[PDB]
Amino acid sequence: MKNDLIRPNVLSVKIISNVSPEMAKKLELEPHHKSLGLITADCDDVTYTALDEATKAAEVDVVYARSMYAGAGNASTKLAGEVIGILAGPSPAEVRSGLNATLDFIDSGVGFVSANEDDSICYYAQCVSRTGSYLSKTAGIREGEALAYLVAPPLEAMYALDAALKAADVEMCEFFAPPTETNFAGALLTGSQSACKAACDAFAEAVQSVASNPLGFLEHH
Amino acid sequence: MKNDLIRPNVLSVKIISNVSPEMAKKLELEPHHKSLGLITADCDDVTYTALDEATKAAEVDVVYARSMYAGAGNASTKLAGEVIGILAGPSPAEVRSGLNATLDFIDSGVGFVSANEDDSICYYAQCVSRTGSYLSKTAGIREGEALAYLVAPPLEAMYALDAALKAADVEMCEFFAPPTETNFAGALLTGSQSACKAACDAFAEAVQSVASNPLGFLEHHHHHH
Amino acid sequence: MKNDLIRPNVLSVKIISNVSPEMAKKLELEPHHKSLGLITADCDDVTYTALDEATKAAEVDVVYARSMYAGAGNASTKLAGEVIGILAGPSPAEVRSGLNATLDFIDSGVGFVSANEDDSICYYAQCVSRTGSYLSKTAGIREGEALAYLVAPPLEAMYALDAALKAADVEMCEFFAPPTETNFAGALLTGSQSACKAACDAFAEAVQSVASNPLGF
Ligand code: NA
Ligand code: NA
Ligand code: NA
Repeated sequence: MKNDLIRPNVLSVKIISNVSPEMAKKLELEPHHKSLGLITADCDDVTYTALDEATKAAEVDVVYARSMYAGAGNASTKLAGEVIGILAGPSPAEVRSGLNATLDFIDSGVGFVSANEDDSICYYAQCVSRTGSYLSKTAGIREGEALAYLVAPPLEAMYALDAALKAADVEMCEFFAPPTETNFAGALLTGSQSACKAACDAFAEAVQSVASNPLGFLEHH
Repeated sequence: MKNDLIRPNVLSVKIISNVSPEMAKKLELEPHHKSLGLITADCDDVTYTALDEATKAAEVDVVYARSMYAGAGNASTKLAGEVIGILAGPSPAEVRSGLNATLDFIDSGVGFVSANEDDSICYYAQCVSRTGSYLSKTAGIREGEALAYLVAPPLEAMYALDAALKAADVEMCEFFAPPTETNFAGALLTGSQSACKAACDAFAEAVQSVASNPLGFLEHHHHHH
Repeated sequence: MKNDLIRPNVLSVKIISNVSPEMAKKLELEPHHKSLGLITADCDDVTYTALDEATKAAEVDVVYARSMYAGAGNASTKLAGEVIGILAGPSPAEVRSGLNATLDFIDSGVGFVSANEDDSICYYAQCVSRTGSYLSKTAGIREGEALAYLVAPPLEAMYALDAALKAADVEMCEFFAPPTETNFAGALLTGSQSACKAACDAFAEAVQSVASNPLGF
């Protein structure tokens, strides 16, 4: 029902202890990337946020992070989910530490939230108070600056992004043009922690507004 | 069943007044674009045709038009359908007028056509007798010129496109290489109205022919294997 | 169940004779490509292997070969499957020969193998002893060289490629970065036929290992 958290789930986790040079080449790794941590889950944006959190907790870089076509509900195999993430670090111990931080964050209460009675519309509106080394780079901001991480289905996202931008003192960083692989859309916006939180609140409100009135457009503008 | 029209459905429609400069930039809008009309539906090519109609009815441009991966039957949320379209105009009034024209066209009786008993194969063979700004620009022809808008699943489409091109005095404008996001394929062909209709007729016939006998090759040529 | 072969199925086959100039141009055909053989199936990598085999069996080139988004189980129509392949040649006779060879190979016993009780995890580990003109190009290697053709779901594939590369003297020529259109991953590896076989065996074992213990790290 509306405002319920949709629980994200990790499906598989593995460590490669001493990456082969052939694999290092195709993943475009640097020489100090000796060990890899592999993870899949059924929620991509939560996992991306968690991978970024891991870079704050351990000496790991996010070296690979991609979503699956048509989302976790359409996975054809058990462990594909809708995301694969790869952390790289100097040793198995450090990669293990990073993976543990990733897992803890995924299970921490973050997640997409339902906008209606049967949870057929959902969105993500997460305030990242202090970015790690992954989301800061992707957003084009200094490490440690804040983001509003906003995701919703295509129309809801475009409508709600506009609402968030008008409501909150933030700047556009990365635009997720619809469709992403999972057929969602959204953006990373930056500003003060306060402004990012305001953007999240306005985004959530606007997505809920569309869910409650999906075809309505005739009112005075 | 075969030859049934598959009804297309609009899922969501909204307007953005005074688009933010941040969004205007990411959508690569013209400076005079001040308002946006957003629409989603469960059938992409009908919606694209409808958005083209909108550009004839009101002062709007189609500035965004994308299909969803694996089509409407695989949507994971209620309003995603398989298409998002965005109209841009100088005012909410114009965008409103454009959206109303889009909606009316989608519910005008157009749609994909079934090629078999359980509607598990379908195709689109629409003669656009008078293109608006959107499809004419997409096809590289003059506004008002005609198109054959031909869509089918990958193999049917390749087979039927060849049939359509042979049957009619038309020219290739845009090729939809398989897969599009929805795992279909096809093309926009241009020519006289009668030529575009002949291309549509031939395309439809060829798609139905494949649906009726997709593996006739096996008996005719793969015997004794 | 585990180690079961997942049968690959062909869904449609058609020929085009005297391809129209307009289609020839959009498909980037060569002047001698007058005829096309079209095929769809519910298993892309088996089909790609079969199309390559066809180039050794007939005077045909693989001119088009693409997978469908989200795989055959998510097809919205009956004949889309998860792959379309197009062979081109000088005559209907040659493209029919090429299609016949493609069909024979698809039915030869090759295919994805299940790694668990409900076949919810599967993989492809096929040694191609002698490449034809299609997989040699995609791999960026010399025609006639051997390949290991390795495919699995994303994490399993990354884990098992590591195991494969360590198991024998092979190079990774083409990386199928996750996701492919079907949400799988893997690679073409090359080396001696014996090394490629060793890589296939190591890949298969590693995928099975992950399936038996998905969360153990
Ligand atoms: Na603002
Ligand atoms: Na002609
Ligand atoms: Na599905």
